[PDB]
Amino acid sequence: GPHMERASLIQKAKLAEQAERYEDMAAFMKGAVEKGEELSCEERNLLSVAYKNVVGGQRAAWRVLSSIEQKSNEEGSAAAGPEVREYREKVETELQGVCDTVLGLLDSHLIKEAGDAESRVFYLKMKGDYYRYLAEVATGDDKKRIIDSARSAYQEAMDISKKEMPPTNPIRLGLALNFSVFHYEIANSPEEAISLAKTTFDEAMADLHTLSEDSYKDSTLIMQLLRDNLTLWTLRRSSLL
Amino acid sequence: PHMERASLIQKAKLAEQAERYEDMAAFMKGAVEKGEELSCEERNLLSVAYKNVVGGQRAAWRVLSSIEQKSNAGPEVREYREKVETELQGVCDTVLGLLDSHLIKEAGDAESRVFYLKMKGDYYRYLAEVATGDDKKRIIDSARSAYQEAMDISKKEMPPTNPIRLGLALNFSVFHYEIANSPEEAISLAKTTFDEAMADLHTLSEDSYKDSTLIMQLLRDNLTLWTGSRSSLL
Repeated sequence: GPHMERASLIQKAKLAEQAERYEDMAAFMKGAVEKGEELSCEERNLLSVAYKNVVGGQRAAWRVLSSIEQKSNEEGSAAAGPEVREYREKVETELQGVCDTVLGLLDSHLIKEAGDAESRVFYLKMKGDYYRYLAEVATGDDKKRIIDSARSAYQEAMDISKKEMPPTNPIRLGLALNFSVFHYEIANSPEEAISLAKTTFDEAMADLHTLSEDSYKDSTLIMQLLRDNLTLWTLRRSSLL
Repeated sequence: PHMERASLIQKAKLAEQAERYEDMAAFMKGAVEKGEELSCEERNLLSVAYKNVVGGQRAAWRVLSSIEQKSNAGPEVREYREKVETELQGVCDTVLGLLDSHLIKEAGDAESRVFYLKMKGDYYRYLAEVATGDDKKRIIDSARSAYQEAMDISKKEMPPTNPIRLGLALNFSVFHYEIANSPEEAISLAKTTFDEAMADLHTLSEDSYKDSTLIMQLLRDNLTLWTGSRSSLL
C-alpha cells in the first residue's frame, strides 16, 4: 500500500513475533528488506524466524499429506481419492511460493548488499536452506538443478566461513550442520555428511577453551546437534571422568 | 480439480490432520454453502476449523492489547492491534453469516439446533471481547439471546450429561462472568449444571463418561477460580 517507514516495519515484525503471527512477521520483514538497507544481526534473525515458521508449517503439512497419499495408493484394492494429491499439490505450490520469495529477497537485496562475512555466510546458508526445502518436494530434472543450486550456495558459504570465521563461530557451526543434513538427506552422500560433521565438531572442540562463557553456550548447543546427527548416522558406556 | 461437497469434506479432514486450520475452514465454508445439512461429524469439522482460526486471532489480539495497555507512545501497536481486530471481526461475521444463512433452522434434531445456536452465542461472544461503545451492547444482547434460545431447547430435549448441553452451559456461564458482568448468574449456572450432570454420571457408557466429565472439570475449574476454594487420601 502506501510507503511505510522501515522502523515501523521492524517494530511491527517484533509485535507479530510476540503475537505468533508469522505470516504477518514475514510480510513486515520482506517490506523492511525491500527498503534497501542492510539488516542488523537482530533483524536477520527476525527475517529468518518469520520465514522458518511459515515454511516449517508448510513442510510439516506436506509430509502428513504425502504419507497419507502414499499409504492409500499402496494399500488395498484401489488408489487414494484424487483429493489427497490435489490438496498435497496446493500445499506444495504454496511452500514453493514462500521459498521463491525468500530466494528472491536473498538474490535481489541481501547477498549482494551484505557488508561482513558473518552476514554473507548467514544469507548464503539461508539460500542453501530454501533450495534444500524446494529439493524436498521436487521430483524430475528440476530436482537435480535445485540440488545443485543448494550445494553451490552451501559450498560458497563454507568457503567464506573457513576463511573468515573461527571454527567455534555459531553461524559457521550452524551452516556445517545444515550442509551435512543436505549431504545425507538430499544428495544421498552419507559419507560426506559424516566427514563434514566429524571435522566441524573436532575443529570447534579444540578451541572451546578460548571462549567466553556466553560464546561457549552458543557453540556447544550446535556442536550437540552435530554429535546427535553423527550418533544417528554412524560406543562404550561412560562413568564419571 | 475436485471441489464438490464430498471432496470439500474430505479435504477438510486432510487439512485437520495437516493442522492447516484456515484451509480446513475454507473447505467447510464451501461445504456449508452447498446448502445441505451437516452431519454430526461435519458440524465438528466446521467448529474445530473456525475455533482454531479465531483462537489464534484472539490470542494475538490479547498480546497486542496487553502491550498497548502497558505502552499507555508508538502508533504501531494500536494500528497492528486494529488490523488483527478487523481480521478477527471478519472471521466472526463469516461464521455468523454461515449460521444465519444456512445452518440455523427451526426443523432439525435438538442436538444440531442447540449446537448452532451455541456457536452463534460463541461468535457474538468473541465479537463482544473486542467491541466498544454502542456496538458492544447490541453484540452482548445478540449473544445472550442465542445462548438463551439454545438453553431452552437443551433443558427440554437433552439429558443433563449431554456433552453439547454441558458445553453450552459452560460457555453461557463464561459469557455471564466475562462479558455481561454477572458473576452471580455465571456461578449459579455452573453450579446447577455440574450438580445435575453429577447425579446421572453412573448411567453413562465409558466413552460418554469421558466426554461428560471432561466438560464438568472445566465447570468445576471455573467455579474454583470464581468462588475461591487440603485433602489427604479419601
